Amino acid sequence: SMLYKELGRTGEEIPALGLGTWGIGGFETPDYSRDEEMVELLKTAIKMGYTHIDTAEYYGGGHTEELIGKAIKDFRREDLFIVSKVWPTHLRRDDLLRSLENTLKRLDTDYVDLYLIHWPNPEIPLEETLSAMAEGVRQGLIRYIGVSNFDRRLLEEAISKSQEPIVCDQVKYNIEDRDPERDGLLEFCQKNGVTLVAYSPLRRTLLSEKTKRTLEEIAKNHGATIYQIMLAWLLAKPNVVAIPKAGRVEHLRENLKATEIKLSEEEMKLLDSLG
Ligand SMILES: NC(=O)c1ccc[n+]([C@@H]2O[C@H](COP(=O)([O-])OP(=O)(O)OC[C@H]3O[C@@H](n4cnc5c(N)ncnc54)[C@H](OP(=O)(O)O)[C@@H]3O)[C@@H](O)[C@H]2O)c1
Repeated sequence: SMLYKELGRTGEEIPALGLGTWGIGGFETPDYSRDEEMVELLKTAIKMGYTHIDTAEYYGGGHTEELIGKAIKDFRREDLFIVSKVWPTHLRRDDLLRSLENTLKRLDTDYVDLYLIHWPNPEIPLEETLSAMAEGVRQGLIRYIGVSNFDRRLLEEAISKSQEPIVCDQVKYNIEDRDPERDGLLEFCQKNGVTLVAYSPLRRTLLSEKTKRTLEEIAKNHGATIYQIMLAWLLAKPNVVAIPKAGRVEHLRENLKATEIKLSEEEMKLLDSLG
């Protein structure tokens, strides 16, 4: 079953595995050809306990949110934690509020639980963007705000310009990609009450031979796959949650079992040393 962790300093616990939705209903453009299959996969994921759903206005050109919108109707809205994101072309005040409105129309819901700046746009003042996001919070359209792909220095800047708390920073983090460690970002999050949300937590399964030999030994000792070990490694870290993409039932099932793996201190030190 699903491991839960506190989001930021909110007093609220969320599933420590999110459901990644990139690819569902298309990538950069809408793909309508598998809509029924995709809605059924989303429903199955949610029923298995994947109630934290990660999406974005860019995903499937808006169509990913539309498919999520159909799938969530089989459940109680308040039981779900839905994350969306505004694309860097839309970070000026009027464009952001329009993006938010359109995201809510596609999801067919009255609010998102978490709304993220998807990527920074250096041309648009952060204070403007964050003030627009606070308008959404004040109106009840957003519960919490956060950011994505912000290094430590830009997260610090956002925190200083934001009326609302920044509850998370969603960045790439996995057994080979250690930019958040080298940047001091993970330490900063852990010391300042910010959740680090690791996307591409399996590195899209593209790993080196050296990494693979270490993971194989640990996996064997736990009767697990190398990917379950990669997830357990992230989830062992304070303030870290992960968003795998699992477009099939086998991977949904496997990744959920990873939340039960208890890595030893020496296993953690060996894994830490692979980057
Ligand atoms: N904020 C951002 O800029 C940003 C950027 C990238 C991604 N994201 C979010 O993070 C999610 C994850 O990103 P990602 O797709 O790059 O990362 P990922 O989870 O590291 O890689 C996904 C790949 O791993 C496979 N997989 C999943 N579980 C597996 C298992 N147990 N065994 C073997 N293979 C497995 C999937 O295959 P199947 O699908 O066939 O199971 C898929 O090909 C995205 O959907 C998105 O929601 C956010």
